[PDB]
Amino acid sequence: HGFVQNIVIDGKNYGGYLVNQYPYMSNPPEVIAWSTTATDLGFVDGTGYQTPDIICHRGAKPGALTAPVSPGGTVELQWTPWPDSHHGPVINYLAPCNGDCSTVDKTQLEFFKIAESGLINDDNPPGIWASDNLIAANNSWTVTIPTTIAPGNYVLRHEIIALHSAQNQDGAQNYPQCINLQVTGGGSDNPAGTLGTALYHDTDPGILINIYQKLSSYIIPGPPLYTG
Ligand SMILES: *[C@@H]1O[C@H](CO)[C@@H](O)[C@H](O)[C@H]1NC(C)=O
Ligand SMILES: O=C(CO)CO
Ligand SMILES: [Cl-]
Ligand SMILES: [Cl-]
Ligand SMILES: [Cu+2]
Repeated sequence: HGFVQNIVIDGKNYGGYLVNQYPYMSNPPEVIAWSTTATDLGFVDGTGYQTPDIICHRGAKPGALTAPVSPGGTVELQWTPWPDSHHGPVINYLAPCNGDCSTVDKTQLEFFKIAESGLINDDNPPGIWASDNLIAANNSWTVTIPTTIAPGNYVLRHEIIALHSAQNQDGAQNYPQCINLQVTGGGSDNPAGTLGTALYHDTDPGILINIYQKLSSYIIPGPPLYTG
């Protein structure tokens, strides 16, 4: 359980969608982060992978604001403290807005994977995962926006999948957090995109999995990494 509380770009903080404060207001502020209804700080499980909730979390609506990123620039997402028990991959996707991200129909977004990290070491099962790397970085993740993609407005969909209950059907816990970016630079690629509702299925080999046994490999879920 947790959420993204802050985003660092170009030497400043963009405040996140503080899901334990803003939902409790009739007049919340404008941010780059999407609003959600996930006030339990929880997850979308396999029962929701083909509902709109998987796209940018439960009841999500676009952020009003969009943050500019320098060409090949970094986006640092700062989480609430991630529990060590919640072992799993950290995955990052972009989808183009083809206009202002604030007015997009989330159900039409087509995501391409720009980064993935999974099982890092398995010397002592359940081992050390991308989520443990995030904890070791003081609950921060660094995303480099590719230089080879077409610039424009994009949704960044940044996600932890916790696997501590993933040996039973619909036990994996997805934690997607979306923010609006203005990608800048000289790139041209328009990568093949996947609908949010086709990213994951509740029987995928990296989703329905017992992490407590020795693993020889881990197949990171979702469509193939874009490498440009
Ligand atoms: C994170 O930073 C704090 C100090 O602000 C430090 O005490 C702590 O050990 C750091 N955590 C890790 C895992 O490096
Ligand atoms: O999430 C869990 C308890 O915190 C296990 O399913
Ligand atoms: Cl609730
Ligand atoms: Cl922690
Ligand atoms: Cu949790």
